Amino acid sequence: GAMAHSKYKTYMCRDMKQRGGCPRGASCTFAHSQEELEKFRKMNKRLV
Repeated sequence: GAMAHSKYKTYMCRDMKQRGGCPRGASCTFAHSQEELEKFRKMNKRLV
């Protein structure tokens, strides 16, 4: 039961494991590693 039906900010670039040289902001949404995925909280817990 995910928080939202869409997973745009919760994207992952597994290609980083082998391949490389790709835009993070494009689709990776500044989230190439699971650690960065935590930033997804910014969507829910926002103060602005």
